[PDB]
Amino acid sequence: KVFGRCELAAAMKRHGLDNYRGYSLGNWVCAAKFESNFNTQATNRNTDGSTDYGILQINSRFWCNDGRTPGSRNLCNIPCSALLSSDITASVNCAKKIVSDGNGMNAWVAWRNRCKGTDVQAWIRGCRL
Repeated sequence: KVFGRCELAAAMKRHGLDNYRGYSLGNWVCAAKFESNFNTQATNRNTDGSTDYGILQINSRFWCNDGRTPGSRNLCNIPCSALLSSDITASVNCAKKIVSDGNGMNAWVAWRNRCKGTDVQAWIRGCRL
């Protein structure tokens, strides 16, 4: 499912991400835009052999089980395929854990390079929230 900007904003807010761990909604929407272009089915493979999955591009080396990333962890305790669903609950539950891990949103490389320090408020402009 390719989410619409405001559509996602609403879903994220509903799932308790606005101001989660001190990060305003604009940060979460900007991170999704740059990580997957709002596509829940996005997948990207890394050189280490791990893969990133979904809307938030969560990594198989540490967060989910994809059965093909030897010696990796499954901190979110879910199969990576669960992160590709049209329903973002699993992706959100897992993101909450990641963001609380010590590095904040820096865990998302697109966030650090394209969202961090920008006017993230722009990503929620005109949305009925």
